[PDB]
Amino acid sequence: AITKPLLAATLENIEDVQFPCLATPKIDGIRSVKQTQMLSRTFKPIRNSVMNRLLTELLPEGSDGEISIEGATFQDTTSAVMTGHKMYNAKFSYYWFDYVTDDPLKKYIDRVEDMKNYITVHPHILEHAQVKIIPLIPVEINNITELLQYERDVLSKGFEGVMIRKPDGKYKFGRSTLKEGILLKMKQFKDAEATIISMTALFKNFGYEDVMGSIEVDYDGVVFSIGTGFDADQRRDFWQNKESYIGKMVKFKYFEMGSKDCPRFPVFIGIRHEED
Repeated sequence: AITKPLLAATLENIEDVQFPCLATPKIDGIRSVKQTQMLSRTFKPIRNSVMNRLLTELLPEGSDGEISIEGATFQDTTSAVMTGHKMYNAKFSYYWFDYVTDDPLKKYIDRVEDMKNYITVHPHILEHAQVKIIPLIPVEINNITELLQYERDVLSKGFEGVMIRKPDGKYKFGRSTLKEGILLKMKQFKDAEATIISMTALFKNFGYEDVMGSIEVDYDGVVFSIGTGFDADQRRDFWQNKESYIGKMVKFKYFEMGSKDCPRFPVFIGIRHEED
C-alpha cells in the first residue's frame, strides 16, 4: 500500500543536513504513483489513459515518481497528462525515485536497492519505444562541499535543484519535516544576469582550433570565471566569435559562501536576449 503521497519540505538553511546522506535531482513534472493503475498526487487515476496504461505495464507496484515530457513547459506537460487521451502517441518520460514493494517502514537505501534490482531483473523497463523510464539512484554525499557540488552539477544538466534524503528514511505518507529529514527540497542557488570579458581555451591534448573552456565574468563589480554550464554547441561558438561575444549578457546561477562578493560554483544558464 501507499496511502498518502510522500510530500517534501523545504530548506531555509543549508548547513542544516545530517551526514552520510543520499541525493537526487528534483523533477519538474506531474507526480504519479502505481497502485493497480497510475495515480495523481490526489490519488485519482492518471487521466491520460495511454500514460496510465504504458506505465502500470512497465513500472512495478509501488513505484513513486513523476511524469514529464523531455523538453516541454511544465504547463503543456500537464495538458498531456491531465487530459484523458484515448490515443496519445507522443514521447514522454517517467522519473522513478522511490519503490515500496510492501512494508513502507523499510529504509530508503533498501528501497533503492529493490529498485536497482528490479531494473536489473526487468531491463526492458528502460528500453521502451514510447515511455522512457528514468531511475534516480541517489548518489552519496559526505561534505557540505560535496552537496553544493551536487546542486551545481544538477542545474548544469538542466534541473531545478536537488532532493535530499536520509538513508534510513521511512516512506512517510504525507510531508517530511525539517528534523525527520526524509525529503528536503534544496534551491539554495541564485539566478543572475551578467556581462563577460575574456574566454580561456578549453584544454586540448541522472543519465543512462580550440573551443572556449571557461569565461571570465563581471556581474556588478565582481570578477570570476565560469567553467561549467556550456556545451560543444555553445563552447565551439563562443570561441569562434569571442570578439563578437565580449560584453554581451549571460544568464547564470551561483551559491554565496563567506562574506566576499565572489560566488562558489557559478553555472552558465543562457545567452540573454536583445529585444525591447
